[PDB]
Amino acid sequence: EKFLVIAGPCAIESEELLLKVGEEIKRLSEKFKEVEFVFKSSFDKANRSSIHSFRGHGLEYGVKALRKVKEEFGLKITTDIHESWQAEPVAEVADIIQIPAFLCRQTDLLLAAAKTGRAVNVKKGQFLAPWDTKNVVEKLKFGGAKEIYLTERGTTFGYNNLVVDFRSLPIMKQWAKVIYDATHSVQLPGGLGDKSGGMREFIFPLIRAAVAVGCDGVFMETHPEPEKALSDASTQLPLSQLEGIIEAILEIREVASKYYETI
Amino acid sequence: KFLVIAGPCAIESEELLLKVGEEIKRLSEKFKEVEFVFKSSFDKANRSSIHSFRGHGLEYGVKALRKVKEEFGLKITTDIHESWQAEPVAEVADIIQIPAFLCRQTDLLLAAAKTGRAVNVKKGQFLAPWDTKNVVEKLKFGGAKEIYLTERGTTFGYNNLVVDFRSLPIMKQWAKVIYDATHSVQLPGGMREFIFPLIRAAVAVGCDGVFMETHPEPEKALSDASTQLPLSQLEGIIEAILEIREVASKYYETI
Amino acid sequence: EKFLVIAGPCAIESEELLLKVGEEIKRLSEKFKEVEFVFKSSFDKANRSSIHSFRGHGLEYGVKALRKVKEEFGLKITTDIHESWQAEPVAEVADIIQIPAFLCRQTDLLLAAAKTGRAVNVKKGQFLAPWDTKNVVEKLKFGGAKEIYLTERGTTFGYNNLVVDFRSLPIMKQWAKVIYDATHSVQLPGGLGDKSGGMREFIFPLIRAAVAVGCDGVFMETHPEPEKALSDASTQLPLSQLEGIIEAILEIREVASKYYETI
Amino acid sequence: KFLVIAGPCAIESEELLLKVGEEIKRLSEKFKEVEFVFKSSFDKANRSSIHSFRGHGLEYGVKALRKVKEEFGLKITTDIHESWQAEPVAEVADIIQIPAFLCRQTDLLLAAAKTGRAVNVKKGQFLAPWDTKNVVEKLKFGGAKEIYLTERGTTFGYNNLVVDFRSLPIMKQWAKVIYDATHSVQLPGGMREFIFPLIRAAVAVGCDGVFMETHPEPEKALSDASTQLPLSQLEGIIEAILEIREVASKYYETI
Ligand SMILES: O=P(O)(O)OC[C@@H](O)[C@@H](O)[C@H](O)CO
Ligand SMILES: O=P(O)(O)OC[C@@H](O)[C@@H](O)[C@H](O)CO
Ligand SMILES: O=P(O)(O)OC[C@@H](O)[C@@H](O)[C@H](O)CO
Ligand SMILES: O=P(O)(O)OC[C@@H](O)[C@@H](O)[C@H](O)CO
Ligand SMILES: [Zn+2]
Ligand SMILES: [Zn+2]
Ligand SMILES: [Zn+2]
Ligand SMILES: [Zn+2]
Repeated sequence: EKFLVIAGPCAIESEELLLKVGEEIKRLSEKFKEVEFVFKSSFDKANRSSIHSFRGHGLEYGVKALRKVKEEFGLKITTDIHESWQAEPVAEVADIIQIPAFLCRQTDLLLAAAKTGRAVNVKKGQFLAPWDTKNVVEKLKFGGAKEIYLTERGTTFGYNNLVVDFRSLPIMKQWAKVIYDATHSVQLPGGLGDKSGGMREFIFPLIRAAVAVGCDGVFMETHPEPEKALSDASTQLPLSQLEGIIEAILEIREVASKYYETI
Repeated sequence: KFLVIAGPCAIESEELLLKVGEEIKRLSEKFKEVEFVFKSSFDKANRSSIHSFRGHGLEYGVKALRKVKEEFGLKITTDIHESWQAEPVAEVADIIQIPAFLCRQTDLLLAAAKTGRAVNVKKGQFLAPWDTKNVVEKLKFGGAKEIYLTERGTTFGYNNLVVDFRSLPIMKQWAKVIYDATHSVQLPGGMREFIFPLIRAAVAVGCDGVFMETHPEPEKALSDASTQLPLSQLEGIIEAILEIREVASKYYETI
Repeated sequence: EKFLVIAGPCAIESEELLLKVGEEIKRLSEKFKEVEFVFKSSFDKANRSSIHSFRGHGLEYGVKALRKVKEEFGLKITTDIHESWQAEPVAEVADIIQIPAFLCRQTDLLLAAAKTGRAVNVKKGQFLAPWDTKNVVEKLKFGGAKEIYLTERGTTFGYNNLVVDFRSLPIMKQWAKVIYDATHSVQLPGGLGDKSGGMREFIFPLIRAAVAVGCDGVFMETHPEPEKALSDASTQLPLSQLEGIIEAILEIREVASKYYETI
Repeated sequence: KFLVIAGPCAIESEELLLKVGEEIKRLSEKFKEVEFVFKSSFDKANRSSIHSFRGHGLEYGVKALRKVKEEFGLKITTDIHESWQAEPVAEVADIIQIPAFLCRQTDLLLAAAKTGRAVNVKKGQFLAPWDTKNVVEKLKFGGAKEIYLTERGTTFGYNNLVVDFRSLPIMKQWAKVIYDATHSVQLPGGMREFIFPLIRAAVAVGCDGVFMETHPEPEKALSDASTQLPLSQLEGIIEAILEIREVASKYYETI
């Protein structure tokens, strides 16, 4: 089956940043034809730790910026919603509607996404056990979703730290396609006080583990200059490193694939 | 004075709210040293199953809560799940409750602070005690004056919550602290036998109030059946925590 | 039933330190007659994180020093063993043989302690669930122990941190008398790298919680000048604060006692 | 070369050790790029129940292990539980294994280092990856030269272990790293279905070897029956990890 790579800047800092990343993602999609690329970027960071942190330029601007990316590069789009009313307008551009991790149990939000007819990708809550995603998928199916994804992004492990329990990949695979979030799984929740931390040195090895265990895709936040990002500056992957990372997981996926268990 | 938030988890019917409201009114008259607040949700917006009980809607709920405030003169509190609900709910709710999973949703916190009402934020199971400082700041920024942080357990492995009582003194640095005695022993996706023991610990450690879900027949509750405290046991537990508090308060640490 | 207070300096830095603490503990035992005091001190810290940390002056010296405390003040004694052969010599002075937390599953050590006829106190491993102490007690009973204690000293919670799950007190009470370790439950395992850390500001509130829930005793490491201790300098309680702490828990115990559940 | 430590959990009988030893010898001849090491415990000194199988003693055990080293010429490794056992065990063991619960017992580590043999320390379920630096230092202080750190999971709530693969690159800074594929999925006080998936992750991430308990009929094993890998599946898993390693090694990070 076609491997999915969801990537893009964490936040829509501007329509310019988007076109810049989109240009590179378009180039890679032409090279890695066995991969289905989906451009990602949040029109709003509605759950920052600090009131003083960057949130975004609003739904309107964001959707417009995303529509430009899709229009200019012919790339599929995904973005997250935070309240029910946003599902309708977002669905006009987003091929995949993403549900934030803290909101994976909010029934109305899930239902709002499902009735759009668009694919839905739920970030697994840091508080959720892998077997408890079965009910999340059931809610979506009840709401009309026909294409559902569950994203692994780490689990609460003591304070300000997340651990990735790779047993979750084969467990969740029982009810939906599984995506591994390579960048948020290494972030340190509220690590820097007013903001969260992260250890970029573990992004690559954990992503190798993910494809070796077996998943249907990977999620990676990338930025031309991470150190200047308005969000996830500690975890966003340098855009120049994207191609190499993708080639690597495709290679590991291929060699490991024959051993993937039948779920 | 010491705060006691109690009531049925979900508004199964105004009828149910009135029965519980009667007992809470009685206790209110018996324990003048305690500020009672009646609680009940008009919607369980985060049930694990799509087939579980959610409620009768915001209007029916706000109505029933009004019946309790009018008939018994008890303060009110209920939780909201999306920004638009803040204004209508503030009509009856003295304290607006923020669900644990939503403790980081900026607009919900702002929408709550804007109503002018008091705001009680349930500490997310994923949150560290010191990370609540930023939650308080959001509310202050939004105009909130009466701010509460409620301890309801922290994720400890899968389908389990542990109460790190170190959180009480830490959170007290920036807000009043409430201990949720019923949800802290729940097993995500609980054991009633631990409710009382842990509530005794909370007051021995030191908090500004306790939160307890109570139902005439928990066994029949349409929500949190395994954790709701039987109505008839409420009085005894309150008397117990007041006595322990009276003695322990002498040692509560400053700031 | 008579409440137990196990206290003393973490390590036997010298026979002088022992007599100094013993003197104060003796004074308190005369005041708090409803309390059974047991003087504690390790002849060896056999599990320090660093090879460069203080261990002790040997079994011989330690036993001799402890015997002096018992002889001079008429106080019961307790100390921990690390290998089976130590149970016999230690039992000649120790009224209670303590089993280190990391060794709570070592069958021969438990058996060695039990056959001495002395009481045995097992520190619950940071890796052990409360219901799993049932088998630890079974091993001791099998080995002949007639007086058994289980000590709560925290559970692994993420890295370098311990949390106290007070649900453990009533659970363990089903099979043995329960002791709450007020000082080790707040230590930060390997927190300072070469050594562990600790937050003394939480010692008192957590001990209040312990007696409110209900236990059969408390364990507290105390030192004349904690900042100079050769071990647990971050967690050892100043000797001058001991009396006040004890009075406080006795008061909270009394008022909470009528509500203690029948196990 | 890549290390593969395998064998039956407990020395149920020299007979059993010989059957497993035969298959491991065969694989040894088939995979010359791999250094095989035969493992088995002469005593399960930390069983949860007093009524569980421990073993036939140190002498019977050391004898059987000698039979394997002599009859098949395979290197040997077994674990010790008290200092006095180091010397006698070193007579046959090429690698002395330190139990996870005992990874902080200084005298056991020193007693092991003193034998001159290689030492493999199982990382305690209570230990952080960076805390193993001090463990290595103790061994070096004791004269140890060949030092291994084995990842076997970390306490994650009650009766559960999680493998934080970030530990591999961290521990590699000061020692060779081995991934324990069978105990990492055990449920303290496990699921065989996760053994292979996680072992694939270990090699994709990068380690110096893997540890696997194998038994002709795990179902009948007197120890770790729920986690021991069936002997017949060993070859396939080894071939699989060699292939994944071959491809992934290109990306293993330096130091
Ligand atoms: O830096 P802070 O403000 O904590 O924000 C968290 C972000 O990392 C964000 O992308 C997170 O994954 C959202 O919940
Ligand atoms: O998982 P279920 O049983 O739906 O539980 C819902 C409860 O956790 C809920 O009532 C609680 O008050 C909110 O999280
Ligand atoms: O300071 P380190 O060396 O880590 O030693 C740990 C001590 O706190 C010790 O008393 C511990 O409780 C023993 O295991
Ligand atoms: O709890 P039981 O079943 O005795 O388990 C023992 C195993 O954990 C043991 O063989 C393992 O290798 C050591 O800890
Ligand atoms: Zn992001
Ligand atoms: Zn409830
Ligand atoms: Zn100590
Ligand atoms: Zn084993």
